[PDB]
Amino acid sequence: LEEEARELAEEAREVRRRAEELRRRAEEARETGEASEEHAAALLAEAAVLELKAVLLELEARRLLKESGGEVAREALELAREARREAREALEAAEE
Amino acid sequence: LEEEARELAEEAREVRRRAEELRRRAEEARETGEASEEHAAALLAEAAVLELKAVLLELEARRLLKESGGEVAREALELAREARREAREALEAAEE
Repeated sequence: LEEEARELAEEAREVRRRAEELRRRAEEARETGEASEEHAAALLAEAAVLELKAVLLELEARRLLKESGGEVAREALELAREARREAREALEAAEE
Repeated sequence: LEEEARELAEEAREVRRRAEELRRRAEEARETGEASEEHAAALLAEAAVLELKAVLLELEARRLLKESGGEVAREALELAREARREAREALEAAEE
């Protein structure tokens, strides 16, 4: 089970960093004012999907914490939550 | 100055993720014995360097917080500490 939590955590690290990248692209986009509707909607789309992946990873970590209850499942839950939060920020930054 | 903290933050996100990639490689290698002495010493060297980079970004964040106790500078210091900590885990894993 600790190996399942390790794959959950590492997958969360991936979606966090990718949300971090998308958020930066969206923040630079609002400050630049580049109203490339294709680019604005593409970032919005990939940020929305990244969030749904983060929510799925989140609830899967909750399930892996119902069972067991170890620190490795606990850390995998925080990393999923952070990824969810970074994705919601990339979301709201893409709306503008 | 708030743009400087954004750059110090984004740089800390890169160092964090790279420490996450290095650490996973070292744990996977410590678990098995596949790591050659070249590779084991290579992961350690880039992790040690990555650690020093994370200490420099941390201290630069402590300076930025000293100059202005802004929330943007605060989160950048948190991200640098996180990168520092992830780098140190990559160090200890590469020792084995």
